[PDB]
Amino acid sequence: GSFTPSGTTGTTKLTVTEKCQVRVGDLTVAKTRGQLTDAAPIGPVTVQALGCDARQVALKADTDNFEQGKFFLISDNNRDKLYVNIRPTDNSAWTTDNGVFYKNDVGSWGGIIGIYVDGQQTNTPPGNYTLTLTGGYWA
Amino acid sequence: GSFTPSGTTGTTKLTVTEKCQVRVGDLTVAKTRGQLTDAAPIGPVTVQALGCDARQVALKADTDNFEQGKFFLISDNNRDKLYVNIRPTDNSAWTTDNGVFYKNDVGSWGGIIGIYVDGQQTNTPPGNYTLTLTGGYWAK
Amino acid sequence: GSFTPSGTTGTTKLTVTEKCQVRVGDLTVAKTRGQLTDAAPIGPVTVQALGCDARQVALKADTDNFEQGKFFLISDNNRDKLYVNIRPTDNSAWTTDNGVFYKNDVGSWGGIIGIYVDGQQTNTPPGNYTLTLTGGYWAK
Repeated sequence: GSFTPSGTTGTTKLTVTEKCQVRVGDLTVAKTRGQLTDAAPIGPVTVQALGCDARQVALKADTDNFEQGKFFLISDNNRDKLYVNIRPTDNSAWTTDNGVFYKNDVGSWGGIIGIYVDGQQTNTPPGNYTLTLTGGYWA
Repeated sequence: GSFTPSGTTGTTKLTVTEKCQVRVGDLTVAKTRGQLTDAAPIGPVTVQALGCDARQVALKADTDNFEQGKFFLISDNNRDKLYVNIRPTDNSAWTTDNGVFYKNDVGSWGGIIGIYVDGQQTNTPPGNYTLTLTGGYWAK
Repeated sequence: GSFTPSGTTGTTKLTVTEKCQVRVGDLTVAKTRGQLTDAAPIGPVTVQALGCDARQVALKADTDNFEQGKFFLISDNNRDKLYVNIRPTDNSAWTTDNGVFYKNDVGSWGGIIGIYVDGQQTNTPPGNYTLTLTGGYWAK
């Protein structure tokens, strides 16, 4: 099948720091690299489909947020990666296919996707990281 | 005539989708392409001029948002256009000149500019569209 | 010594206009060029350090925001500078070193850094100016 973009885009942001951490300006979600242990939560992403009674709901990551079957937040330097797993909170069945995370069943799903650290990465370089997901459907 | 940039910039954004629409994250302005009917409102843009008692208030569209006396929101990839009309909500008269929408008389105008779909465009490709307007003043 | 980025980034923005000023869309920080008098405030920057009991808290300006021990907001096109002084409100001692503004003492400082116009610059060209500061620490 293939992804058809049809929806809005959610960006999950995380600033990764060392132990001595200097917050400058507006409050922003930050973690020290020591907090990037396996399964550590990064954040939730709300998803609400409508008009999808006969389509499989899908999310597509930006090109700089995936490599084959793996997802990652990408540093603002465009290089450094923070690998993550993406999981619905209702434990419904989804499939990953080259940047696309799509629901196995048709229907206008409403849910919450959690983004978690995939494998211990406590040596991740400091930086401002982002994962960008766009709604659509899989056919 | 010429436009002098002097003010701030308003960005009008719209995400166009198909009927099966998947909203991800925070609520943002989205429409299905079927909702892109003639005169459908894209959004308001508030304008307030100060110190322009002797100048003609003006809004300049970004280069990528105008051509041939026509304004349009443009997709993120610069390819796809969504043509619009730009209209103040009061009785005031304005002129379009090469990407600049300027008021026909001088004065520190304040008001609401509506951006509307110009001609039914229900086949617009899904994507993120933007129209950027910068305040300033115009003169011949 | 040298700077280690470790913290979040604060962006200070200002739109400079002429006397006839046309605000478009949401309110943003704007000043006429005539308001760019000596020491005119551009804005505050809240700073809170944690885990730095043994390091010197530091802010590093983007490469396009510093020169010759001078800091400045820069216009969108990277040409026009608006020189500023950066000063903590508690008048603690800090040092400037090639784009880094670091605290002379060690410790997890919590404070407010004010950004102010350095010398009257009432001829600054209208445009959008930005100063970007990143949190980290200085080490010898």
